[PDB]
Amino acid sequence: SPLHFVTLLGSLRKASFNAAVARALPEIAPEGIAITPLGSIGTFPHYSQDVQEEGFPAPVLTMAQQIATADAVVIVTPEYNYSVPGVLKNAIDWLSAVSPQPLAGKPVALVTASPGMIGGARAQYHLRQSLVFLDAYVLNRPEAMIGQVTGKVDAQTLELSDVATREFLARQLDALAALARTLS
Amino acid sequence: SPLHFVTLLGSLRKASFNAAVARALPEIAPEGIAITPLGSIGTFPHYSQDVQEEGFPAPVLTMAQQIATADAVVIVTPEYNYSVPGVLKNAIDWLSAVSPQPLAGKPVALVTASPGMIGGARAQYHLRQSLVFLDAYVLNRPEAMIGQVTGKVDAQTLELSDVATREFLARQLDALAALARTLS
Amino acid sequence: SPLHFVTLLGSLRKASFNAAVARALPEIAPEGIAITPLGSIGTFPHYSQDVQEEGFPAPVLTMAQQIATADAVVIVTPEYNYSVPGVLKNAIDWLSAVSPQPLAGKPVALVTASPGMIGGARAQYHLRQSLVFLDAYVLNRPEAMIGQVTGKVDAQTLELSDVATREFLARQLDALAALARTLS
Amino acid sequence: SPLHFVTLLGSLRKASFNAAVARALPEIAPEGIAITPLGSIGTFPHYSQDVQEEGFPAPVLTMAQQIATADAVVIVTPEYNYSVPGVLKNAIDWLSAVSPQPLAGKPVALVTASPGMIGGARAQYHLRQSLVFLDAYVLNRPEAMIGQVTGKVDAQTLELSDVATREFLARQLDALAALARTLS
Ligand SMILES: Cc1cc2nc3c(=O)[nH]c(=O)nc-3n(C[C@H](O)[C@H](O)[C@H](O)COP(=O)(O)O)c2cc1C
Ligand SMILES: Cc1cc2nc3c(=O)[nH]c(=O)nc-3n(C[C@H](O)[C@H](O)[C@H](O)COP(=O)(O)O)c2cc1C
Ligand SMILES: Cc1cc2nc3c(=O)[nH]c(=O)nc-3n(C[C@H](O)[C@H](O)[C@H](O)COP(=O)(O)O)c2cc1C
Ligand SMILES: Cc1cc2nc3c(=O)[nH]c(=O)nc-3n(C[C@H](O)[C@H](O)[C@H](O)COP(=O)(O)O)c2cc1C
Repeated sequence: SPLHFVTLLGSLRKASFNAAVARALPEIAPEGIAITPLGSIGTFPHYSQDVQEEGFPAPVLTMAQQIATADAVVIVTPEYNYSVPGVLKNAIDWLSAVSPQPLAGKPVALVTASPGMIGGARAQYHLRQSLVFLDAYVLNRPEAMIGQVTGKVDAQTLELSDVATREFLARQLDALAALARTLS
Repeated sequence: SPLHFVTLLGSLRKASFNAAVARALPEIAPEGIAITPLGSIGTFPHYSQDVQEEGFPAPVLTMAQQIATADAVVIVTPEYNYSVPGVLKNAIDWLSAVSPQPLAGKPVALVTASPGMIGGARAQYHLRQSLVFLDAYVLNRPEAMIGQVTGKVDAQTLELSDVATREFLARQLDALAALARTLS
Repeated sequence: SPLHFVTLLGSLRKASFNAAVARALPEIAPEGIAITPLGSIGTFPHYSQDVQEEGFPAPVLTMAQQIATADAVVIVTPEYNYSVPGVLKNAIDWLSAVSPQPLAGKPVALVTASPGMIGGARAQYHLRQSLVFLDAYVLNRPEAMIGQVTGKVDAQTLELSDVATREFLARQLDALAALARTLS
Repeated sequence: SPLHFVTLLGSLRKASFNAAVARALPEIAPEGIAITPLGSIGTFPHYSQDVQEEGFPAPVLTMAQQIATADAVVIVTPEYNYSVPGVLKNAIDWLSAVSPQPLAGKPVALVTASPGMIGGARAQYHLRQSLVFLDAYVLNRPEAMIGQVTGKVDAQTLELSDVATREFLARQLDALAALARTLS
């Protein structure tokens, strides 16, 4: 039976390593899994309750409905200052205020890429804490931290070339698929 | 000898309880301490490395220089989804990329206000982790979590009326003043 | 279909409020749920790989199987120094080293109690980070933080008296029960 | 002016890599710094308020005064289950209950070692949260995470061999020394 995962990207720069990792997921997705990207978090305005009462920003509603109708979400993000990038958290913040709230009961897998060796590990646990509050089911195993990403995605092609990393993510995706089927 | 603290506000809505708490600090500041607000984090664009290379946004540079020349910073913010509001973290993110980086060696005190009983405690530790990376010296004691804030700031005047809360913050400010003098 | 939960207690003192809360769970468990206590974490020696090479202590293996054969685990602990009590973390440390590891795939609900306003919340999230590594499924909703436990447990009888708190714990158990059934 | 640091060790096994790292510190300490070990955390019984009412165990009071009279403390610990080892947290628990509490105002540097890529980083931040409550000053920079410690300690002699790692630890000590002098 087919499944549909959507990806939420936490960096906005064109040469983003995390963007490259994210773009490789539809190509990597195992059989019975289709993966499409969500809109950019950059079209979102800063969360404000004054702006929310004037009406929810359109791209917020679009992402929410895309998340709600998907079987799982894969969040692919860098780590900024030992935590999650504000831009990404601002998106999570908009989604949390949406009714009904899209991440409740939603299987989610985390992927972080970094040039350093920690591979964005610190952000993941900060992100998990937020996701607890929204009642998402976040994949425990396996965890995907991609350190030393520069030697794993080639520049000017901005493609995830590393076969080992590619295989690793493909098995994470399978583990997320087992999770969404366990809760269905 | 006089001291100068600047305040960074984490909510953007007019009726923000945290804004009310922040506005009460110059009035509450003990003798030998002057407190001024910083610019809004809402004028900041989302952090992007592509935008940074085109030049630092003006209000980012203004806030950085205001932070660098101050004796301490007081961050007054709500808690969003068990963490720090993305908008605020986006600001921290911009400041981290500034050279020289304004929060290094900077005494900082945290204040959180919330209608619930936890009083924004969860955000504070997430924020502390980010501040470690930027080498800020964050006040350990006393901690300021204002739960049940609705009964402590009156509506339509948006003023921190609570005398007990006011006194508490005034002694926190004194504790931050002792910290900035210990490291000078 | 009946279910069997086990409780893990994080405090060692006779007059523990968290213990009173734990003792109340068998009595509060809804229809179709039986809840039994685990052994004291106080019989465990400090974790050491040297003590492990010579063999797992009997009470560690006992707790491991009781956890394994149970449908869910309920952890009831105070908060020590903004984190989890070392003695309780020590028990978690012992269990994690057991093969096969008992908490893998194990539905878990957390309950924390404190005389303070925070109600042991800081401990719950630190504990959640450890439980991710052990691939346990920790109940996201509802969360049980019991603040001001002092006026919620009758003294000299050490019984959980607050009915509102009591019915609350029963709603969590039903949710934990729902989680265990979703993962079977 | 001379300074005296004490080391707190988080592992109990004879062949501990973190122990080897701790043993190297007196030898690596720059001019004007003397570093002595504290007693084993393994002599401490599990924390209990009942065991405390009958009196603080002698080795807890011993560690407390050694910490008190020392200019700084260096904590060297592995990471257990994405957090701090229970046995080490247990020692922290005992110390926090001592009056006067030894870590108040105490300059502290953290060092963690792991065979893995993460180098015990997750433990450091959990530990930082506890240390905020105890009003210790934890060195922000530089941070010492020793990953792949296996190829950095000579086997059969259990000595810290990596010179790059060794000089690194000496740069932290100088920074810890600078912090202790800024707060005198
Ligand atoms: C403001 C800022 C904060 C950062 N913080 C961290 C960090 O805390 N830990 C880390 O390993 N890398 C950190 N980095 C580096 C990023 O991991 C690296 O720039 C990465 O390539 C950015 O992600 P991207 O390529 O998808 O844009 C930070 C970078 C920036 C610009
Ligand atoms: C998106 C969002 C997330 C929130 N998350 C939390 C939370 O995690 N914990 C909490 O106590 N309150 C939370 N709140 C409630 C705020 O604490 C409350 O709205 C507060 O008044 C907002 O701060 P302000 O008054 O300064 O704007 C959240 C509110 C919003 C809109
Ligand atoms: C070593 C120690 C650390 C503590 N740390 C905290 C804490 O971080 N936060 C808190 O709210 N209470 C803290 N407490 C207070 C406990 O919540 C209180 O002792 C509680 O009654 C203990 O739980 P119990 O009754 O089940 O033994 C601490 C107590 C001790 C002895
Ligand atoms: C119970 C237990 C939990 C562990 N948890 C982690 C962990 O979370 N992260 C990690 O990188 N290593 C973990 N390890 C592996 C240790 O880093 C490894 O055993 C290390 O050599 C122990 O430090 P030591 O040599 O000083 O005793 C764990 C080991 C044990 C026994």
